[PDB]
Amino acid sequence: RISWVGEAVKTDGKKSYYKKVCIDAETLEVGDCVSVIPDDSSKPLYLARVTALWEDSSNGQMFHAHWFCAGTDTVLGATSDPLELFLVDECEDMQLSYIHSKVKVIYKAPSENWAMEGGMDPESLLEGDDGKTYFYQLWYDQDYARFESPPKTQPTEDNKFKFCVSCARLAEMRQKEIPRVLEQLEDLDSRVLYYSATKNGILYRVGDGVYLPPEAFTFNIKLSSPVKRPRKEPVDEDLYPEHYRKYSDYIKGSNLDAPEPYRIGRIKEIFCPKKSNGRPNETDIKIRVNKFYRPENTHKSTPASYHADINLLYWSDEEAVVDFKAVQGRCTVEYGEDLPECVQVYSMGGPNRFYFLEAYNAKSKSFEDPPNHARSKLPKLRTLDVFSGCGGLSEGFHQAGISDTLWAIEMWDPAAQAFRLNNPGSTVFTEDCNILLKLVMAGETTNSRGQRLPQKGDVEMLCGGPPCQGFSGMNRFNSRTYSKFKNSLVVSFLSYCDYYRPRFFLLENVRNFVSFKRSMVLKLTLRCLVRMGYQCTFGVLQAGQYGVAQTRRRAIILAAAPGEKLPLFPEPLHVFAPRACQLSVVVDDKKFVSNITRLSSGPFRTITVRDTMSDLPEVRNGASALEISYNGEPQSWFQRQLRGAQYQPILRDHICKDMSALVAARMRHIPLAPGSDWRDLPNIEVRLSDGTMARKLRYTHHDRKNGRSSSGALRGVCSCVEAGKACDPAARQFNTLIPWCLPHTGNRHNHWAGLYGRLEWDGFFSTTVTNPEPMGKQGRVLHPEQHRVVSVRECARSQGFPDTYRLFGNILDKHRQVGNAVPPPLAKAIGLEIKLCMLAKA
DNA sequence: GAGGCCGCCTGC
DNA sequence: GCAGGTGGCCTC
Ligand SMILES: CCc1c(C#N)c(S[C@@H](C(N)=O)c2ccccc2)nc(N2CCC(N)CC2)c1C#N
Ligand SMILES: [Zn+2]
Ligand SMILES: [Zn+2]
Repeated sequence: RISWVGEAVKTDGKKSYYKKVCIDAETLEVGDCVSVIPDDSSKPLYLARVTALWEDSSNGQMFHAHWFCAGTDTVLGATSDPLELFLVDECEDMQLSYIHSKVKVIYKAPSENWAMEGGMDPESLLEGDDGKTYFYQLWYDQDYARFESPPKTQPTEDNKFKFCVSCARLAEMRQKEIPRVLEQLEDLDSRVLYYSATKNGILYRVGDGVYLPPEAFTFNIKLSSPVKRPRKEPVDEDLYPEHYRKYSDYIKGSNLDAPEPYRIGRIKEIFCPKKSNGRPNETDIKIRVNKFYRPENTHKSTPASYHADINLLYWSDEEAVVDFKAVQGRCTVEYGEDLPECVQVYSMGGPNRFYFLEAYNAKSKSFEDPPNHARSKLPKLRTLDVFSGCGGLSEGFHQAGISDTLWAIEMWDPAAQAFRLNNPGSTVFTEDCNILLKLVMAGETTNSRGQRLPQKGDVEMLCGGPPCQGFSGMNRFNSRTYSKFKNSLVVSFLSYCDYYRPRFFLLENVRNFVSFKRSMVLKLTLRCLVRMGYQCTFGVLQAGQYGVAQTRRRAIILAAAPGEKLPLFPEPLHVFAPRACQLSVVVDDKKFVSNITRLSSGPFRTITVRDTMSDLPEVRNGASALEISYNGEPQSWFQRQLRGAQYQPILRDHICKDMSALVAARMRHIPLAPGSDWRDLPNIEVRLSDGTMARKLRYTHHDRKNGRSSSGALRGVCSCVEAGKACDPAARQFNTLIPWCLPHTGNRHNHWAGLYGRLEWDGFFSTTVTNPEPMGKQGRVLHPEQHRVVSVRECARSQGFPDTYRLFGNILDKHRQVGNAVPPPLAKAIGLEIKLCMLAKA
């Protein structure tokens, strides 16, 4: 019933291989695809390509199965084409008895004309199926949710009869995962030194720079012990009655829990211990490095980093021995005086670049010169930016050097004007993108303004952030919400992608884009891209990890045309508060992460509010002067970068809103200490600038949950503080310095922590929003010391805008332009990944 | 036009 | 229970 076809081609040990076999009516050669029934008959069939056939002398006839992955098993889930399979690196040997049948599985290769085949309607993108036999077009990575073009690994001349792409690639992966040694330098008594070694695909030579975790070594400088603030001192509970609502010690925006950045070492010796016979123990690779001092690591503590470049190091003669496995990555560390180009052109010329000028001696606590033994393009993509705003994303991409935004669609006119101001020679459309795409599809050349419409082939990269009004909830889709989504700007954007078929595609959105409607918006977006034939993936980035003093998690969908390389997500550059760095995403109770490997540390120190705005001159509440004096040079590396090279005699848009007299009193009665907000307000009468009065907040009801003051006073300001009693309108009080509504509903809003909250110089911004309001959602918008709301220029700094980036409109328009924008440092990191792909194209 | 006011859901 | 994430709507 099961019989071989011929004699054996190769017999090794207990196995004997054959090329063709016969099962009960059928003949199978290596290369055919088959089906296998799981032990659970309710689960669907498994499908695999046979890669080898043989017989084991103690178990019987065997074959090697390289499994396919059903589309429902990918992140696409139920939205997958019911007949679409995906190549995966999964395989196993299995008895031929498990084979159920032979199935036809076709490879649907994109045509040479793929770029012109777009134009299918949203319904055909969302729900259209292929309508043929089993087919695959893409390889799938399950831990990163990456759909990519199938690998082109070639078969051996000695291992062709039994070759398996999956086995070959898994062996490649393991062999690059294990660290090895290379050209052997010199034999010593106790160890043997090498000139080079390799780890995770990176080549480390003697003299290269290594990233190490902060635990890898310590410095000879005594890390002088700071003092955590003693227990919260008791305050006058009748003067600051709401202070009791600060029983949590957690400070929003604080960097007290932010990790330390990497240690930087220079490889002095790569070496292995010798076995007693003299041969090296090459499974135990050690390295000897010279400790580099960051400025903040010298006897001058943290303040030494306020002015220094973020990549400035101090050479030292201290040394350390660590395990090679501890190396977190390679980096360049150059002596500045020997550098061919200037220090700025160097630092801006590539990743992981550090330089040193002086040398640090901890024993002497002095800076001297380092010993002598310490010495030794391509065309931009034409880009269409949909829902551009003032152009933060386009600016970041331009800074990466990959894009010229030739076309932008922005319906809000002041943001369109700002994008024009910053991007002359780009065509900015203010029409509905649906109207534009329909005009293009109808054969139109120009819009009603005379502007030339982008045609197929003009658009080489497509990026944008589409709003998600109507379906931004978590509840499941119904008919109404699904219709609103099918007629949505997200789907319109995908239609743009399908029509123009650019080389690269980026959808940016709020973090929760990945969870909307039980992750259905995400799943349908990926489904559309796959239906177009794109390679694609998704992930969540934290903008603060790329060089801004702000927590801003954004969702990122990346797509790359067939023939391209699918970009990686950018590795974090700066350490950041870990609680602001939850980037994982759960889809159908499966956890996906990105390719990011820097989880606990990083190469650059975190950017603080001090780095962001310590150089801006003091202004009053309601500052309106559009052009003022900086009153001095930039102070931090970040300020030098954003102010730029050419000297700027004018500081622009350092204006603030003119909050009312009551709000101004409140603000100037918020303490300057970190973590201060409305709960530290005093309960006093105060006369306002308009001569009116602000009265005490009187406590009129017993909150049995929160109790009473140390003086015995009540803590409720309304009858609703009782069990089921409703709001007595007479209990509402007006023109109180302590706003009445915050104690009124604070028990169910985490005591409205952060409202009327000050920023911290050592800390970061909460998410920069379109209109900073101290009693709104994100109400931590007060200046660290000045009695005002954060300014437009300060918000721009928190978003990482260059100071020369022109805005447009009134102050609320400009706040909104800044708030809506993608932080250019984040956009630039993504763009550099895209550039990697552009450079590494076959 | 600007300020007071403040639900519902999720991950832990 | 705590922290985070989403602005909009009466009202004068
Ligand atoms: C934290 C303060 C707050 C916010 C905020 N940020 C909202 S955003 C909500 C809406 N406003 O529609 C919305 C939902 C979906 C999309 C866009 C906006 N909503 C709040 N609620 C007050 C009573 C209102 N009827 C609605 C619920 C509160 C509070 N407190
Ligand atoms: Zn295999
Ligand atoms: Zn009430």
